This record gives sequence, C-alpha cells and structure tokens, in this order.
Amino acid sequence: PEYFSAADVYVPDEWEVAREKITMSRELGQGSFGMVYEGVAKGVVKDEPETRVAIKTVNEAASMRERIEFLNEASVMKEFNCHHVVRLLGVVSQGQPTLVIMELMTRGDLKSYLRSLRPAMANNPVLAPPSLSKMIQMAGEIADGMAYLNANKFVHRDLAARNCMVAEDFTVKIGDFGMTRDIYETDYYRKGGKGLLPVRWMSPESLKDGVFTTYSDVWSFGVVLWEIATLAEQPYQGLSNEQVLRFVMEGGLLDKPDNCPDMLFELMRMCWQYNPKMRPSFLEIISSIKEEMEPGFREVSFYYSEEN
Repeated sequence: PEYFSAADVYVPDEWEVAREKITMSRELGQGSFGMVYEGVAKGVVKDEPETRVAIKTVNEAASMRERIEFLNEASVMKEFNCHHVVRLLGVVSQGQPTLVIMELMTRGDLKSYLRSLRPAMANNPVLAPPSLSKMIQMAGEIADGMAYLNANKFVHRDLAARNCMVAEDFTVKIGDFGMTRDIYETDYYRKGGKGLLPVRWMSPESLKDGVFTTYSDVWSFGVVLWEIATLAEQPYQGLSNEQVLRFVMEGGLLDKPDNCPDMLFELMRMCWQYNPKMRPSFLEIISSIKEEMEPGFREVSFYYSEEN
C-alpha cells in the first residue's frame, strides 16, 4: 500500500522492554540505521534470567520517520518463530536511542565467516575446506529459514551470504534487517541509475522485469550455495555489473567452482533454471537433501514442524 497506507506511528505492546533490563557491552559495527552493539537483556528468553543479545540502534540524528521505519521493520518479525531465522527478542521505543533487541549471532555474517576460512587453511595444511556434509547442513538451514518465510508469504529480495548469520554453534540463519556490513556495499549496483540492487544475486526476471518472488529467492539461494563452495568469491568476478546484467538475462550461468561436489553444483543448476516455475521450491530443495542433514534438524526445522 502506498496511496492509502498505515500511519507513521508505533504503538508499544508486549514486545516493549524496559531500558532498565538492558546493558551495552561493546560495539559490533555500523548498521543501516545506526551502531549495532552486543549486550545483555533480562527477561527476554523463557527460563533465562539474562541473555546475551545484539542491540540495533537508530542514529540520534535520524528523523522521526526513520525511527518509525526502524520499528516498523522490527515489528514484521514479531510474528516469526523459526530456528533458522534470527529472532526478535524485544523493542525499546521509549527514550533515546530507539533500540531493537535481537538474538546474538556470535560468528557474524556468512560471507565474512567463509572468507576467514581461507587464510587459516593457507597457514595450516592440516585444515581442509568445509566438507560436503557441512556445506549441505548450511544449505538446508538456509533453505529451511527461507521455506518458513515463503510459507508466511514473505520474499527476501536480498538473499546472499552477507545476509545470512552464523551462530555460536555454527548454525546458519536468515539474518534480520539493517545488519549488512558496510564493506559489502560493493555488492550493490545503481541499476539504471536508481536504487541499490544486488545485481550479482538477482534472477533474470528480476533484472529484466523488476519482479521478485519466492522463485527469485531460490535463484539467489543458488548463488549463496556458490558462495559457500567458493569461500565467498565475488560472483561473475571477471564481469562488470553492467556485463552481469546482460550475461544473466541472456541465459548465462556461473561456472562450477573448483572442487565443488557434483550434487551441490547440480542443486545450483536447478536453482538457476531460466524459467522461474522450473526452479525447485525451498521445500523441494530440503526434501532432496533431508537424508544428509544432522539428526537434530528434524527437531528444530520448519520443514518437520506441524506448521508445514
């Protein structure tokens, strides 16, 4: 809705947390709306006196409209309950700065995580790249979070490794808004001279017609798999953003990464079917690899839940 829309207001509800129950520990990095911190919050998790959390803030210099948009975005997550999607824990809409309390993902974003693995292997011959089993586990976790979102009628539009997060126990989850690292702004292009678009992750139809659907999210998922298999190299390395636009719309595809397991590349190719409807749904993707997932997946996934 644009012509007739919701008002720019935020009504405090059960998600409101008293600032007295929060403490700031240290800075994590600049987010889209403002500095993000790591901290502690009391009474946000059942049977847990205190919880380590991520705290997103809104720059004190932002307009009231921007503070409202911030809260608006957080509110969308109030209805989410998926192990593979970073969880909203609370909101502080009174006083300054405005804050959103989120589940802490101690290992950061997946792109940064993947890139940090290369130098470690280069320094110790004992280490080897992530096994097929580990890559499949990540694939299923990401696919599960996306299947959950799609089931609730939501599309991502910017699915990429930089927007997936890694937990303390290495579980990968779909990240929350305004967390993309500043250094990855280079992953976006002013297509046609308009807004910033993640062209190297976009489907042919998104590039050509400007439409995004669950089908296009699946296309991006394919690119995320490619990122996992390449330890986050830049897709279409030898092409400028403009060249990528043409290459992909004309049916071009990313090359199979070196040493990439056959089954992983085959999944990529299915995610990159030119015709959107020919791509598998996230549920179909999971069904094709569920036998290779960790036993614990059956217990925490949306896939095996009663909601599916």
